[PDB]
Amino acid sequence: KFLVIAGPNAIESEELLLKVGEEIKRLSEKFKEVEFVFKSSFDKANRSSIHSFRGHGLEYGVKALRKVKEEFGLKITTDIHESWQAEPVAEVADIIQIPAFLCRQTDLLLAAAKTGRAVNVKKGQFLAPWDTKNVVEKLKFGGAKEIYLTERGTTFGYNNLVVDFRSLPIMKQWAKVIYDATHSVQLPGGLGDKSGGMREFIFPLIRAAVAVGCDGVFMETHPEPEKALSDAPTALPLSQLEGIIEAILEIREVASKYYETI
Amino acid sequence: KFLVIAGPNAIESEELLLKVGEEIKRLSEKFKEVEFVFKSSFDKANRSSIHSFRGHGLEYGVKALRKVKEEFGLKITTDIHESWQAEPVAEVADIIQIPAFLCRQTDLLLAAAKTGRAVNVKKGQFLAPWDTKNVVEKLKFGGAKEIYLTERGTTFGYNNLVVDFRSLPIMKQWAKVIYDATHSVQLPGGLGDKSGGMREFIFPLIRAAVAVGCDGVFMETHPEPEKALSDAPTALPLSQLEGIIEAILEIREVASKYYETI
Amino acid sequence: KFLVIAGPNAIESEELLLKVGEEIKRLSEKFKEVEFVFKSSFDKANRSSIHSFRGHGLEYGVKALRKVKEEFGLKITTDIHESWQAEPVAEVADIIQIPAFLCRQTDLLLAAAKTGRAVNVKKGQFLAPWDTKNVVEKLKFGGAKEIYLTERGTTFGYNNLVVDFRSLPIMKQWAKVIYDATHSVQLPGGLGDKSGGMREFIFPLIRAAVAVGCDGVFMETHPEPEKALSDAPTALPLSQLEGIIEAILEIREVASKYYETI
Amino acid sequence: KFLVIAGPNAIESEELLLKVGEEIKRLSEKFKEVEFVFKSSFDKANRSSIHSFRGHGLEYGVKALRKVKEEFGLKITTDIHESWQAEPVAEVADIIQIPAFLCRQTDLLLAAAKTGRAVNVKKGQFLAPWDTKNVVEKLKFGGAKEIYLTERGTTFGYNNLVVDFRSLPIMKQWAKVIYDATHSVQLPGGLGDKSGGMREFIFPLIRAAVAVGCDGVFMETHPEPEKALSDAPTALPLSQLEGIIEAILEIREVASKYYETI
Ligand SMILES: O=C(O)[C@@](O)(C[C@@H](O)[C@@H](O)[C@H](O)[C@H](O)COP(=O)(O)O)OP(=O)(O)O
Ligand SMILES: O=P(O)(O)OC[C@@H](O)[C@@H](O)[C@H](O)CO
Ligand SMILES: O=P(O)(O)OC[C@@H](O)[C@@H](O)[C@H](O)CO
Ligand SMILES: O=P(O)(O)OC[C@@H](O)[C@@H](O)[C@H](O)CO
Repeated sequence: KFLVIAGPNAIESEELLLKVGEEIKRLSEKFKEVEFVFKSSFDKANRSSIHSFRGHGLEYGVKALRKVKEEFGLKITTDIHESWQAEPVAEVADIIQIPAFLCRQTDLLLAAAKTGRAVNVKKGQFLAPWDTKNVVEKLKFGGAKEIYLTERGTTFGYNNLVVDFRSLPIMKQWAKVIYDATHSVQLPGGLGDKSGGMREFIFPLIRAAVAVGCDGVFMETHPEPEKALSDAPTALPLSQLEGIIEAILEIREVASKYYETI
Repeated sequence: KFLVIAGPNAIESEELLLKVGEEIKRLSEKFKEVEFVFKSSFDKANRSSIHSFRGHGLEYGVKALRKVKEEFGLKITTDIHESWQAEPVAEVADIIQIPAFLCRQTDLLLAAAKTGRAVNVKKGQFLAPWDTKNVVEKLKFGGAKEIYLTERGTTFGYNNLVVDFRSLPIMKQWAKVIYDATHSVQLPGGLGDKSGGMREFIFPLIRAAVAVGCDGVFMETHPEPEKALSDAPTALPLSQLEGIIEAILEIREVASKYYETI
Repeated sequence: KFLVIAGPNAIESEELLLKVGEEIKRLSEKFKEVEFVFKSSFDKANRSSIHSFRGHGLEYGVKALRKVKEEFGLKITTDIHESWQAEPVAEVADIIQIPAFLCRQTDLLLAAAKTGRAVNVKKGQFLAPWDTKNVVEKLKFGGAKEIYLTERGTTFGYNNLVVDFRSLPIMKQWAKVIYDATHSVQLPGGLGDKSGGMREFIFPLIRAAVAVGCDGVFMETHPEPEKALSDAPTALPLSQLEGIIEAILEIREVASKYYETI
Repeated sequence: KFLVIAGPNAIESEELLLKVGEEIKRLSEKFKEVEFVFKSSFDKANRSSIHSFRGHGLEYGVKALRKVKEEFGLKITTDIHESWQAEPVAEVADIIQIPAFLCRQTDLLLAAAKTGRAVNVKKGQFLAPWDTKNVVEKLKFGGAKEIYLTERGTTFGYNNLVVDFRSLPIMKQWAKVIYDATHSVQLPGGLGDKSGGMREFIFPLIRAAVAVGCDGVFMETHPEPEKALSDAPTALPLSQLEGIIEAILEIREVASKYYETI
């Protein structure tokens, strides 16, 4: 079944996680043919500015995520930034996410693989799609069995990203492919001491992704997007999720017959 | 009414245009909800090598096209390279095509617009999406009424092009958008003396194109791509043209329920 | 000896040409080691906006250029846009310049080559260094003996150019290399319907160019750049030309010892 | 006092370090106007392949570097990859280097600044020159007093980097600037499961850098480049360093007066 990874970008509070988890649960009940994974970062370790919001700590985060998992029965995913975080995070995370800037850090990859959990690596903005085969090679060597590669855009000049959709079938040769719909339209460090984003392109590019063919979509959401303490320019209003999920499934159903084999 | 512009890249010979034109004709009969337009250049005025096939002259070109037109009742389109070719080409071409490298040449556009025919400007590999606004403004000034903007990729490093699908909804603000499925996967000077390409990506990107939303697609075809006198690595096998058309109509029927409003 | 092509971007008035032509003449006598050449276009054939200055016609153009050539004795150079402007323009211009966007237009090259003059091709923003080889091959085929290739930046994302200095030592393998100091720092379409730029980086990159090794510098100047009718943001005040020219000679003096031998 | 940071890329053995160190020591004696810093990584933590050489461990590396410092009295610099490494490395390192892919990891920058040692951040291949201001701001927040920013190229298409020399003047506004002559000509993932490089452009671009104006140069060397355990296609022959350093000082002497005031 198609994978939908969604949640608020950062764990601003567990009240937030619960409110968003409530909607994700409703969506999981409505879309039985979709595997929903709740995502939220316990820490924003790569913010452009030392003044920006980071989070409330790994432990608080794991606790908030566990609360969502137990209250709504949803699978969880969160990212790690240094090797020691793999083990404590694997306690609650079904899927351990590896940040794009850190996609080549061997030890971080081996540490995630060692937990036995699934691993999803965001493709670096500096990495060519063919260069991802080696990334999968490290994770396999380390013992990983469920492996994902996420498309989140490529460096195109300064403060801008372009999505080379050719990367979807190329990467599918070595792993399941996830399309990060929110960060692919993000304009890196575009707002001075923060990054920007163009929400108007989120939906059309998602349509493109499922038309080309991928195994899932990653999309951040928030009850009040403009108020998000991280990635404000990109979060999708909670109410828009249902409509976009519906479109995804409908487009996939008519295009899947044309997806290239192997 | 979806627009499909197809045909052999260059006017290699009468037999070529006729063999393709009849296949195009047959398709125009089966897919009545589509508006077909026959394409073919009478001269490749910008090859890499001085030893590469260019054409059999403008006279032999306008003549060969008139044959396909009067024999199959198909609309016609071909590209002009210098101001003077505007009037003489317009005698057969319903749509005058402006080369990618020339999208900024004021007079060429001005001349094509005066002929009263439809103008289709290919976006330059060096042009940003929002910069097409000035291109449309010129053509209107010159009296053009039916204006098209064609997406054919953007310079991404050396000998490579990427398709920034954000350009479709951006250029649609001031003109109808066509997606060039063949040149968008072309590798500029990829072979030193001649350009290269990756046919394996033509179809997947066409699918993204229509899922995103465009008014039509541009496809170059040939009975045996391998033997094409130019763009051989990008030409689509004439026998695959039907399956592709049917695929996009199916995808378009479903995706159109979601195209944003401009 | 070292080549320095300077002058107003556009022939705004022979008054301007002569005024600048005055200062150039002066520097031409002070730097007997340098080979000066007056440059100016009679028509900006590729402006972004239909409402932007273009010039006063090829007639008034070739006219003013002669007035400067006969009164100051300086060589002249100007750019052609269509094949029919070669023969006529080749009357006053010592070196025929081929615009960047038109660097692959075969007939335009062959046209400038037949006139017997020297041809200076602006390297396309979409062209790789090694691909200029064929550009020269066309000129040699057309009868050109004195061929130049001018580095003027490469497409780096949208509305931005980057100078890949590796190009100097690569293109030098088959033609004399000139570095365009003014347009290498321009921002294409940076002002909406007008191009922008930042003159703050012109001198620094000039030093880089001579340090790396090139045969000449191309830099447009103007009495009051702020009032220029074209490429205003990239015009060097007239009073700074002397200093920059002195700097170039000193750096070339010390660095030439290391230029890689071809 | 121009900074020349040089040494073998990785600590292949304590023996290789003393061999290169003996030479760095010789150069520090011949060029007393230059400040030399010996560099070598105790771990290549971001190799493309799980099969490539990484190193002999932090303990062994710190011991190897301390032997060089003690025996030759040279300053030492090496890079770190996780926060816990800062302190032990600070025991020997005069300058703590931050890898390019990790230039935005807040905790690693803070760990390095907290040691009280100088910090040199390699500018990420995805970072715009102006984005480095926040980098410096994080370092000052962490307590760093001596800060460096190193230019090592920018992502240009796939498997290729380009040096935007406009970054030198830009970054100089916030910190001292170093030009990495070795990695700026590196070709990311170019060799499949390894990276390639164009050594032929190393010297040319170093000349450019000093011509433009920087505070120092970074150059990796090796007695037998072909046999280096990492970045082999970019290591300079140990015997060629002297000639290059001499050229640097010569070009810097003349160019220095033209350096614009920040
Ligand atoms: O030497 C030249 O005149 C010129 O640099 C051409 C240049 O003058 C024009 O391209 C000019 O920069 C352009 O027309 C400005 O466009 P606006 O966006 O309307 O400002 O030669 P190129 O072919 O390298 O661009
Ligand atoms: O501090 P800024 O520039 O907004 O950086 C945003 C990133 O932290 C953010 O995109 C993160 O990578 C994803 O959640
Ligand atoms: O000479 P090559 O590099 O093959 O390209 C020739 C061009 O005329 C051709 O690509 C044209 O632009 C498209 O049909
Ligand atoms: O050959 P590969 O494994 O790609 O290594 C690339 C290097 O740039 C990387 O290991 C590191 O930056 C070395 O200095």
